[PDB]
Amino acid sequence: ASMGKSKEISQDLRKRIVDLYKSGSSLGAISKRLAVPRSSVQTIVRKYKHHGTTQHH
Repeated sequence: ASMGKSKEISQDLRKRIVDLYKSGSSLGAISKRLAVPRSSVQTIVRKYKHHGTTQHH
């Protein structure tokens, strides 16, 4: 498993934020650690929130 693994430096951070967002604290985790989500976190979370609510296939 060498061809994949952590593609994009920020991907691991994105995964950690989204995991916390879906399981518990959504904005508390972002506000405390990241402080300002910006468009970067907001666009990713908007799509993920939809998938977390009801993912359509």
